[PDB]
Amino acid sequence: MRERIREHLSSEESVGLLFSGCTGINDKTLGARGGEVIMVTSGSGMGKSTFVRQQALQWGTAMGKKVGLAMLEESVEETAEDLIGLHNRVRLRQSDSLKREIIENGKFDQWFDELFGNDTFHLYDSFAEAETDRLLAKLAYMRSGLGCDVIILDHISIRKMIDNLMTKLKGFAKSTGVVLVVICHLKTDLRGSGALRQLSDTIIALERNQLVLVRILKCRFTGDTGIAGYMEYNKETGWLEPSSY
Amino acid sequence: MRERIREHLSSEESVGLLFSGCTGINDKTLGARGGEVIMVTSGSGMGKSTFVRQQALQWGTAMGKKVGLAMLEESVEETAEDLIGLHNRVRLRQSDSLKREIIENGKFDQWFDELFGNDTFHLYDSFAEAETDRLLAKLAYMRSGLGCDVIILDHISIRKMIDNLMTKLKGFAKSTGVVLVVICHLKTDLRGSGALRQLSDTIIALERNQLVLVRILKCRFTGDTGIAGYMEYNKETGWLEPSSY
Amino acid sequence: MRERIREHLSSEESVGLLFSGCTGINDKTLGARGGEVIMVTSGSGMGKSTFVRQQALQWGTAMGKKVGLAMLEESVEETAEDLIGLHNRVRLRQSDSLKREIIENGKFDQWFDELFGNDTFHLYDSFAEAETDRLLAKLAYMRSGLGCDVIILDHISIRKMIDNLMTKLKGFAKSTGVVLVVICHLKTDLRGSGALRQLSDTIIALERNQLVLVRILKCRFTGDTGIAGYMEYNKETGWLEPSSY
Amino acid sequence: MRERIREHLSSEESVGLLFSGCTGINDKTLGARGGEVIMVTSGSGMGKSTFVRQQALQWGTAMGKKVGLAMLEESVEETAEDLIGLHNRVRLRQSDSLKREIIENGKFDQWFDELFGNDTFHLYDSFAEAETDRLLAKLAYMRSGLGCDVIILDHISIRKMIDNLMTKLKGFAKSTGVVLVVICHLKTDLRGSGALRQLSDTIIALERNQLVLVRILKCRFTGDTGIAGYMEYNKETGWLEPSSY
Amino acid sequence: MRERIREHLSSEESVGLLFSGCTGINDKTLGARGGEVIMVTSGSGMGKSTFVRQQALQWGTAMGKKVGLAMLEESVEETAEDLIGLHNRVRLRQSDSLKREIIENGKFDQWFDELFGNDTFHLYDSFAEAETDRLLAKLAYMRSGLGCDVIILDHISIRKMIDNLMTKLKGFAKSTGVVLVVICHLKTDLRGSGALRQLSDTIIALERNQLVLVRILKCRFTGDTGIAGYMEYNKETGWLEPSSY
Amino acid sequence: MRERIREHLSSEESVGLLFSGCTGINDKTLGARGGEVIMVTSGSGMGKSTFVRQQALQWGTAMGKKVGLAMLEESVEETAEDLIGLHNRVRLRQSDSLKREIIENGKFDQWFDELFGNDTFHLYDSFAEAETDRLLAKLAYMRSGLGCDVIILDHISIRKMIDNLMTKLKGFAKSTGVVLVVICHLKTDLRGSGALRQLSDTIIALERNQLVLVRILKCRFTGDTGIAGYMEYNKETGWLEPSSY
Ligand SMILES: Cc1cn([C@H]2C[C@H](O)[C@@H](COP(=O)(O)OP(=O)(O)OP(=O)(O)O)O2)c(=O)[nH]c1=O
Ligand SMILES: Cc1cn([C@H]2C[C@H](O)[C@@H](COP(=O)(O)OP(=O)(O)OP(=O)(O)O)O2)c(=O)[nH]c1=O
Ligand SMILES: Cc1cn([C@H]2C[C@H](O)[C@@H](COP(=O)(O)OP(=O)(O)OP(=O)(O)O)O2)c(=O)[nH]c1=O
Ligand SMILES: Cc1cn([C@H]2C[C@H](O)[C@@H](COP(=O)(O)OP(=O)(O)OP(=O)(O)O)O2)c(=O)[nH]c1=O
Ligand SMILES: Cc1cn([C@H]2C[C@H](O)[C@@H](COP(=O)(O)OP(=O)(O)OP(=O)(O)O)O2)c(=O)[nH]c1=O
Ligand SMILES: Cc1cn([C@H]2C[C@H](O)[C@@H](COP(=O)(O)OP(=O)(O)OP(=O)(O)O)O2)c(=O)[nH]c1=O
Repeated sequence: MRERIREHLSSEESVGLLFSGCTGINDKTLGARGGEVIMVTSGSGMGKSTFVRQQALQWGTAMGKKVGLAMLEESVEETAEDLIGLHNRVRLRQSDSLKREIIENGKFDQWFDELFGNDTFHLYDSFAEAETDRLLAKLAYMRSGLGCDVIILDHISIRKMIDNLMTKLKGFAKSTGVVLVVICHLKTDLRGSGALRQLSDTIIALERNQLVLVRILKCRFTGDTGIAGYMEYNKETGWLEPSSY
Repeated sequence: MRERIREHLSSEESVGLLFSGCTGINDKTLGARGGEVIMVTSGSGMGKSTFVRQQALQWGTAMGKKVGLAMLEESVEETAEDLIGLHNRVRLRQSDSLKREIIENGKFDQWFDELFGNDTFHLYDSFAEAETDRLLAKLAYMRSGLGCDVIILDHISIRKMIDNLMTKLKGFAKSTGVVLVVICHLKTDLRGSGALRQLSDTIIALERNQLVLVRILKCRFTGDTGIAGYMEYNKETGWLEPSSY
Repeated sequence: MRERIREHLSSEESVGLLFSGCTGINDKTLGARGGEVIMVTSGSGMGKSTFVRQQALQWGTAMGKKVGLAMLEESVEETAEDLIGLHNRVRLRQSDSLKREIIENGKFDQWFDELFGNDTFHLYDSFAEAETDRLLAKLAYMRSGLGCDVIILDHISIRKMIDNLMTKLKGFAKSTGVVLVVICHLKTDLRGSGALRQLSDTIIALERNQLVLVRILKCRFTGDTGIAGYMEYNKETGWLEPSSY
Repeated sequence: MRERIREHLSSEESVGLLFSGCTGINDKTLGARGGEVIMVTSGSGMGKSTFVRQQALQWGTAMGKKVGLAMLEESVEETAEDLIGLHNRVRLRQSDSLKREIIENGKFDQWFDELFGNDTFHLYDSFAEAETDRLLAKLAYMRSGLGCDVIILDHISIRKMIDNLMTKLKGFAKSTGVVLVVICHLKTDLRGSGALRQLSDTIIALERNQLVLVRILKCRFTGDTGIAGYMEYNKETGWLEPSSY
Repeated sequence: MRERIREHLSSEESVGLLFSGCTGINDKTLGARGGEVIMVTSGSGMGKSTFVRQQALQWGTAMGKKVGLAMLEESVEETAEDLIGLHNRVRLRQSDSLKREIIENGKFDQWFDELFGNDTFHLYDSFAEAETDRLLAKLAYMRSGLGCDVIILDHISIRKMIDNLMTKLKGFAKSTGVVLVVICHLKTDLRGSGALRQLSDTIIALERNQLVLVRILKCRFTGDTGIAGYMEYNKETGWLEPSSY
Repeated sequence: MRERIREHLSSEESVGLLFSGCTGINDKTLGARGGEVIMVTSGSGMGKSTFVRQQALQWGTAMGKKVGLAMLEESVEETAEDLIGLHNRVRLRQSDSLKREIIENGKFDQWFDELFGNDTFHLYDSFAEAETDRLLAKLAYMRSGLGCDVIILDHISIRKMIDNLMTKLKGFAKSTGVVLVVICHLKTDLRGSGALRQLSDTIIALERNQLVLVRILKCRFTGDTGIAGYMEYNKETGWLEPSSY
């Protein structure tokens, strides 16, 4: 047992992929570990995607990880546009001028390669179809075929479709060891559903004004729950910034 | 993806129909885009119609757009009287004298043609009936038949009638691409209802003394919320003017 | 529409029954129109009845209108005594001498006929009962049977009794087209209640020393709010006079 | 109505019990009428009791009225001593000599009968208890049993005790028609309380040096407010005298 | 009978193994007696294992008892890691640093012997198989072969598998006299099942925030039910502490 | 018939052995009559034995009756321990201290004689065997040989064993005239079985929290059914007390 415990002790990965922008989030969660399902939820337009996109950007950019992004709702161009702006600390969607200037400028192309030139980000859309298996098959490919370290499922809104999917999702993450982050629409802990709350390893909720409050609704590994801290959205750069609240 | 993003970038219309009279409204919203539902709300007699009528006037007059106006509460003559006065910076309803003077003067007729002579404004009333489909059918006609760029629904007060209508309205706007502005009576964000808040793309609220404060309660496209600025109602011209508050 | 607007323009009555004694009141309200409910409120003993009685006197006396007066609190003799004095610029209630002198003098009778001789004023009391319908039935009779142009309800103090009554009152005024002035006891805009503020077309508030300030809390038709002006109560004649404040 | 108004006119009592010592008080109030509650207030030691006692003396002495005096704070002997001195234009309480001289002199007894010999004054004390009903029952007896025309409640200082009492007091005065004068301690109009200000028909306030200023804070019947005049306290006779201020 | 009762009285063990960390738990239960089945239940991640592990630690450490721990879900290394940390008031699983530091430090080995050096704790895993008898045979061995005073079954979630097992478990405890604590997952009293509630001698439920509330759902021996008290989880030491709620 | 009815009237015993601790139980049942079978049922650990033991104590102690107690489940020492504690308003089983203190104290012996010194209570156990006749023979002996007035059968849980036994029990009670109280385990009226419900003359059910509610499910003699009242268990004395629910 002794030797058995020892190697067990020296082989265990407690700290996963560290989160960014929110001082305290890593304290209460110790980052994202492989095989876990992170659920990021909140009200519509409350900043779910931004937050996740930001994590994706850092992970694939600074942590040198391969990030797959599966979009159920929006298109790849939309997602790409968002990452490019984010990466360049500008909001392409808000500036008809910038979009136009950047294309003739040659900065678009320069920006495109400086981000997707490498084999780091894998964006997939067209899952418009309500079939889970079709979805799991693509996810499994992103993992195995493209070697994605992290897979972001954007998004899901609260039957078996969700129940069974959540159970399939959790199964896929646990067996492969990839980090699966799922974005779910909440229209508190109960605000979700059975499997949603149950299968998810860590649940993060963003709250706003009615500055974003980052609440850790659940973290199996750590058990440390409560509010991790606050973030301040930069309307000019589109980045969620750490706050002094 | 590259070419896919590029054309996507160069084909996207971020800035819609610009609003008028309130310095800052366009900052936080970037105007009214086609396919979106703009909700303008506030207390009764707080200036909702005036504000909307003003936007209508400029859109159809200066922006060279076709504006359809569907009145649920008041008559076409009433609406026409309002636009004519507005257009002529006078308040016809307040002056028994002006009304009388303008008719024999010949200015009425001159005013009438100089405004409705063209095929720009389309006023429709008699929707007194509480039937949605009867209403949607007329709206669809204003869009297709009369080629209206903007449709103003005046008005609605806070069931399914509103819920289902809001969902029908939003469906009609999104599929056709017309700009649908709806005026709703509020007797804050919650001050409305589910679909009311949910389906509406941009929600504008006017506040007064208890000078009008223009608050942007919600803007999906931009996410930029808060107070856009102030306006000053001209009791002599009936126009809401930009303020130096 | 053109012809439709025209006749609409030449048929609309913007200026109603003009008020008296307060320079500016007509500016911000354009008088009292038929079908509207005018609410006159203020603190107890602040001059509500006097003000209304004065308007009644002029309307029925100079404007050649038929005025019905329904008193909930006081008796007809009391009301008559007040009008007679007012009409004769003397305060009967304050002078035991005058009352006595006028009766033997023969001036009482001369005063009585010179005021009520004609079919212009209709005073009704004994509504001591808290039943609305009993009240509405009498009002409707004053309108139809006695052809009253203006009906003054004196008085009401701030449930459904008031809520439902206000809604019944407003219904009666709107459908008949009579001018209904209601006197309400306030123990600002909120100082009242839902229907009270809501159904009332124009709300006038009198303010005193803690010379009477005439504040226009609300005017649907005009929207012109604020203080209309000042009046000076004549302790010798009992008349509220226009001031030079 | 005519005959109805006439008799109404010839039966109405405008002028009540006239006040004394202050030239102008009767002008702005027309005296004390039966069924009304007169409130006399001011700072402690400002001359409230003296003023009231003086009115009592004249009413019961010259006006040939029956005056009941209910003392909550002091004793009957104290009150009697005060009236006797007042009546004899001397201050018994200030002169150990006079008190002693008057008793052996035989003037005490002569003074006692010449004042209380008759059935005009009714002094009652021992209401030390904070029970209203116990108090109302005594008051009602003074009215009915002893036929008191005027009842003076001395005193009250500013809950429901006061609120409910004021409402009970006003009820008792209105239904019986007695004149009820209440002395209240003020530690302006607001200086009192709800019912205090509300139920009281006439409110008199005495002001001094920081010669007594007599201010009429409120008079329902007349509406005539403001300062009625000035009085000059005679430190030798204890009488408040009319002034030439 | 007398002598029969006497010795009966002087031979009966009312107070069993005292619990720790929760002031009041022993009051309502009088500890854990041999032959009884203690059921500790609550929601997943609510602190069941910690609580039980803590009791185990004290029993085997301070009470000088032999504690067998049978883990159905997790491994021995995991369990050992937990006890070692607990014993050393540190959370090994949360600190990649501590784990690493402790191994080279030599503190691991020192910690290992200072806890398992003796023959006090007996950890057994690999019961992954759903066979009861295979399970009962191991338990019986832990009792007889290893002389375990207390056996902790971790864990069971709510057929006959549970029904029959619960009946086998209770049979084993009653006949041997060992103290059997079973941890069951609850997804109130009914929240369990027939045998679960029936065979269990004492049922403890932990409740948290939607500080841990310790509720005694059932205690045959004592009958004393209700909430025993509160505990406060120390996120730094991993120990559940007694509270001042 | 007359004389026949008369003596019949004057010889009939309507009121039996009165129950204790529950205000109302005697109202709806009129006590326990000889020849009747009282069934006391409820959930396990719901207080059946306590309740019955209490009745036994009072009957044999205060009513001067001879009470036989036949225990099927537990031993005589256990039963004796319970009665002694009950009799001394202490819970011997819960206090290892008291048990020990009382024995050396000499209070045990004093307690033993002061309760069983006399020939009032007859406790019999060892009926562990499932034979009815063996059981009936002992019961018959307790009646005839020991002259027991009341016999308590503790206990029975819900075939013919119960059916035939219930029929034998009822036969024994009816023919001898003893009062037979039987305690049955219920795992409403139907909650039992044929003979159980049928042969039993009076059925009492205790209900608790999911303070004990005493429900009279059946009373042949009286027919008066429903809830008799409430009792409050004293965790310190072990006595069920009458409540103020
Ligand atoms: C957090 C935040 C978001 N936003 C904007 C950016 C986007 O245009 C918009 C939505 O942000 P998202 O990140 O898309 O929010 P969401 O993912 O919760 O929304 P949905 O229900 O649509 O999936 O709001 C702000 O303008 N300010 C802010 O502080
Ligand atoms: C904003 C404003 C309005 N108004 C007047 C103009 C109109 O006669 C009246 C109502 O303005 P509207 O524009 O009709 O206000 P609304 O649409 O919120 O009202 P409703 O509940 O009746 O639909 O108020 C002013 O007088 N001053 C002002 O500053
Ligand atoms: C305005 C005014 C009123 N008054 C007097 C006239 C009346 O006797 C008395 C009340 O005037 P009212 O016109 O009766 O005042 P009101 O209608 O607000 O009162 P209520 O609560 O009793 O219904 O006040 C003055 O003496 N001076 C003034 O300046
Ligand atoms: C008015 C006045 C009163 N006084 C004296 C007479 C009395 O001894 C004393 C109080 O007069 P009071 O009439 O008792 O005054 P008050 O009723 O307001 O007082 P309290 O709070 O005690 O009830 O003051 C003067 O000496 N000079 C004056 O000018
Ligand atoms: C009670 C408590 C537990 N925890 C953590 C410690 C662990 O990592 C995690 C689970 O505690 P456990 O003791 O494992 O809870 P459990 O046994 O009820 O759970 P399961 O369903 O998984 O068998 O929660 C806290 O972080 N804070 C607390 O206050
Ligand atoms: C009624 C009651 C019982 N008890 C306890 C006393 C005993 O130790 C235990 C059982 O009471 P019993 O009187 O034995 O209950 P029962 O006869 O229905 O049970 P069984 O199925 O075991 O035959 O419960 C309380 O602690 N509180 C109470 O309020």
